[PDB]
Amino acid sequence: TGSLYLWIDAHQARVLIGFEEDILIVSEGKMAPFTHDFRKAQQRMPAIPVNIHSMNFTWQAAGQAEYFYEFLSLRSLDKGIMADPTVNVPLLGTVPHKASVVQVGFPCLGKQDGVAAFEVDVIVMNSEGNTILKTPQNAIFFKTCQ
Amino acid sequence: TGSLYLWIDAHQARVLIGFEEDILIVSEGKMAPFTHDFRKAQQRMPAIPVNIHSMNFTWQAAGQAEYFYEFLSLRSLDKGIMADPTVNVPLLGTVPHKASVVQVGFPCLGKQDGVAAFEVDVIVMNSEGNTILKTPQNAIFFKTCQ
Ligand SMILES: CCCCCCCCCCCCCCCC(=O)OC[C@H](COP(=O)([O-])OCC[N+](C)(C)C)OC(=O)CCCCCCCCCCCCCCC
Ligand SMILES: CCCCCCCCCCCCCCCC(=O)OC[C@H](COP(=O)([O-])OCC[N+](C)(C)C)OC(=O)CCCCCCCCCCCCCCC
Ligand SMILES: *[C@@H]1O[C@H](CO)[C@@H](O)[C@H](O)[C@H]1NC(C)=O
Ligand SMILES: *[C@@H]1O[C@H](CO)[C@@H](O)[C@H](O)[C@H]1NC(C)=O
Repeated sequence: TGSLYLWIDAHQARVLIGFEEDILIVSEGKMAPFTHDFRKAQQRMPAIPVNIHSMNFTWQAAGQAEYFYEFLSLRSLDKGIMADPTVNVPLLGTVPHKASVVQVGFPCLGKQDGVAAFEVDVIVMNSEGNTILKTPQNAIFFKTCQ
Repeated sequence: TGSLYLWIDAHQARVLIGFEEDILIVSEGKMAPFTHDFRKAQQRMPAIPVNIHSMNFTWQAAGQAEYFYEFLSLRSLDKGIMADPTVNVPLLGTVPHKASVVQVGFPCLGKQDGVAAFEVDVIVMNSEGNTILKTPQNAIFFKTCQ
């Protein structure tokens, strides 16, 4: 079975949706069932509130197999409202064996007000160079800036 | 300055060309000057002899920076003479900090006789996901099979 995990820790989840419980995105190298019908899932995703400037994701490659991630696109679609989203990790790297936090930042410029559309396109490859996991095609996320 | 190195060790070089001296291919992340005019370099490259079944390449990422390699193509163009070239490393991985040997195998089938054309297309990427080194475009190598 797969060894990859991606989740939002209970504390971060509490700050985001009010419920203090881990939000599983990938478990044992498999996308969580709520993400399969992605367009339906995006409707239950509100625009990231003004109080949140960054979000903590936790990931791990829990076994002996090596996995490589790559951020293909970190792009704001409303550059006048928010600058490009950021990550505190190199764009290309290894998924760590020890569970580690990736901080995704949403840099509202303050020179305007509104909701900024943005992309976080990431892929995970195995040691054969095959893409085994990735941000659903054409996924768009939103950040409320004031 | 760069930290990547790729070379053919003096012992392997002796077996291949008769001269016992390291053959530098990449030094400090830069392609060796003999490879710049690649078509001229390929003329000084004879078809790998019948006595050699595999070749040892030595590589290292000598610094703190992480580098990722990927074998994009390991392909025989004469499948009736030689099967696809092989490597004893995963197709996608990290360039090791400790100098390590990659064994490239040339599996002559023995069901025929002649010279087999083949490709070894490899890329090296930095932590930003940019290709910084790669097999020269359209490079072709040859293996004498009997
Ligand atoms: C560090 C990478 C972050 C890569 C992704 C970075 C995207 C950055 C955008 C952040 C926006 C996320 C929050 C959206 C606003 C919000 O409040 O949404 C809550 C959501 C949906 O969760 P929910 O509303 O709870 O839905 C029900 C699921 N239950 C309840 C059953 C657990 O909570 C979420 O589930 C958020 C999901 C965001 C990710 C969707 C898919 C990404 C898949 C990438 C796969 C490749 C990587 C695999 C790695 C092993
Ligand atoms: C493990 C990867 C092997 C990746 C490449 C695998 C290719 C497999 C094909 C093997 C065929 C190589 C032998 C050809 C037959 C032969 O006898 O050639 C000798 C050659 C040329 O060397 P020379 O004849 O000595 O030329 C003069 C150079 N002086 C003398 C100044 C040092 O000796 C050679 O220099 C061989 C050069 C073969 C490689 C050419 C370019 C590859 C660049 C890849 C860059 C990306 C990777 C960077 C990594 C940090
Ligand atoms: C995000 O992680 C950082 C570093 O561990 C921590 O300082 C911060 O409190 C975390 N945020 C939330 C909302 O849990
Ligand atoms: C290639 O490397 C292997 C493993 O270290 C060794 O057994 C073999 O003798 C080497 N070949 C040459 C020609 O040096």
